[PDB]
Amino acid sequence: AASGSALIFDEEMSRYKLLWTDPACEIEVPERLTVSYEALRTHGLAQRCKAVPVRQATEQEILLAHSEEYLEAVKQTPGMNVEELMAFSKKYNDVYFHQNIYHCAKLAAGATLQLVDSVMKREVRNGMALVRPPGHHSQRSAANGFCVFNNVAFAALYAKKNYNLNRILIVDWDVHHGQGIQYCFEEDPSVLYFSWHRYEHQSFWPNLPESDYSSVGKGKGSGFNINLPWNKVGMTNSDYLAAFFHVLLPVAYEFDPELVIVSAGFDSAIGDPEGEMCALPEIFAHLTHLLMPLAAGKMCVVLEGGYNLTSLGQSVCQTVHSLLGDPTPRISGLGTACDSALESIQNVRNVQSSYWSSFKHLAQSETNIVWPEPLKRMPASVRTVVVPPPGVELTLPKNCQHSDISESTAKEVQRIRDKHFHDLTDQNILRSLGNIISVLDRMMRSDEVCNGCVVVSDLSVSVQCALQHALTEERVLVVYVGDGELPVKTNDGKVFLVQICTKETEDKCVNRLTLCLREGESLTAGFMQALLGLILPVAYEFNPALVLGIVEETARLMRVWGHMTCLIQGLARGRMLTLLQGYDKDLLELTVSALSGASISPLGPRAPKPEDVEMMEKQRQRLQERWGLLRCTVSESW
Ligand SMILES: CC(O)(O)CCCCCNCCCN
Ligand SMILES: [K+]
Ligand SMILES: [K+]
Ligand SMILES: [Zn+2]
Repeated sequence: AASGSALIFDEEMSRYKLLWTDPACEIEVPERLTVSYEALRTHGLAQRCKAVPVRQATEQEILLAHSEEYLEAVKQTPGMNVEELMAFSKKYNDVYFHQNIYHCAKLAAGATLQLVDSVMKREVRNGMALVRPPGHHSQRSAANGFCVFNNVAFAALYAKKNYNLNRILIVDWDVHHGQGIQYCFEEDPSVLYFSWHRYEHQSFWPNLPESDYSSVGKGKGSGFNINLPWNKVGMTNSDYLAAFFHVLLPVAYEFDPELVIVSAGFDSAIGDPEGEMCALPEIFAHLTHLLMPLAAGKMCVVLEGGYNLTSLGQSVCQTVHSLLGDPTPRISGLGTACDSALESIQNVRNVQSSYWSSFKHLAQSETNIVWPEPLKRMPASVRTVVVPPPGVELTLPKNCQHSDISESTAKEVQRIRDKHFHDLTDQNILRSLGNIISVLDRMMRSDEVCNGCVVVSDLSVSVQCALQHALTEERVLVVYVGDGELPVKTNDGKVFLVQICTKETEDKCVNRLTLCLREGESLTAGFMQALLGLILPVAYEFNPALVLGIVEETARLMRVWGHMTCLIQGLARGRMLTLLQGYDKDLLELTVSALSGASISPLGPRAPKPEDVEMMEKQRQRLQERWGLLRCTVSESW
């Protein structure tokens, strides 16, 4: 029932700055805040967000993650002159103090709590806070790396105390390691901390041995801290997506968090002087999108780093775009991760194998400066178009609408009939072909309609008209559940077929991925592992212009179809056409709700069957040489 996105911001947090020459801190400027908000204003995103006000974090809230001694010392900084502020700043590592920074730090902390309360009270579905100073380096008794108070650490502890949450996920995609968060939740299994960061074999700041992949936590919390070190610069979109598909997402979806907090540092984007990575700002549209199915969309994005003012503004807009549900931009040129990234991904999965089900099979040997401006992202006039069987009135959300075959469209169905289906005059089945062409014409030719769902009776004729009409326009991904062959040719390079069936069928084709999941209670955990580890990696590298989902009537499927429909909307700008054979009121309502951008119910509780993981890893061995994004280990060299 929650809707809308909160944008917490206040220009007061830009009224402190570095007052002496210091090459280590010159990049942390107030302009990072003003450029970010002005970019959101230019693209119309701020106007679409609920402007929740900023407040000061109280002393009792600061003491949640900081000591009385450190709070008392920072509290005296407003009364210090420039000379005394230099003496206080050199007691810490790479951080400056201003006479207004204590005031702003309480605002940056209070802003994060305002976002947490807005999300947990269902007043908004998600939100982002544009705060300054950052926080993820701050520790219990020390300022560190431009950070005074650990804003994200506050949010997790705040949501624990005031809402009795048992599982909170923190995703730190800033290019630096948020060691302040790791120290805070080292022994806490209730707060899962994931962080990738420029490491370069401990040669990069903050040069900490505990920033490596071997630090998995301590005590009752071991396995709930996940560090992914980047040992070379220049990491690309393929490296970031490999990290998500093969490390973060498989852990996050079986952890099943009740709230997702993001340490959103954009110094991991291209052009940044600190990160020196090569990921485009568009990648953050998908990093946000792939996490939104978690915790029923309850996602609190908190700003951290980001120092290229041009790259910062573009990356912020791509994040808020996805938070508002706007379509995701297509990502081209995706392939395998580099050797250094595959090594880091390899080592993390190995050390985490003793803690998570998705990596359990790895433990035993019997099992195993200038870049182009991003395109304009615009939400469709109506997002989803539904056509139920004739005479079936349904209650649709405000994002949806029924079909009204035009005269030009009706002439198209006639010439198609008088060529391939000469003997076919069963009225309703013929009229379903008119709806398919009507929806597809509205999806591809204009930004009026994004996706749609069509209920059909005869499959082979319906899927043939759908696919052949979309091809005669570039590339279609087909995800079909059910058995038997379909009128789909995968000989050229225009179609990729994902089939989930019950009877095992040898593929012998590189453009086909057949998943034979054995019927059982663990079918939910098996499908989720194949979705994150196989289906999504090939779909993102394939980069289709349209997704065609097909569900035969003789469809277990109910629990996972919503998650697939949401996640798969990261492909093809969200343009997905779903063909459901037969009428299932529950399946159609679940399909339309996910297509319309609504939040999906969590899966909650596990571990899949070893025969399924064995089948899935055989699929990866057969396809990873063509689709490199499937690789999660370093390739063997001749
Ligand atoms: C939030 C954040 O992770 O971006 C903070 C970055 C800390 C920078 C460390 N000092 C490097 C000196 C550069 N010459
Ligand atoms: K990080
Ligand atoms: K932890
Ligand atoms: Zn950073």
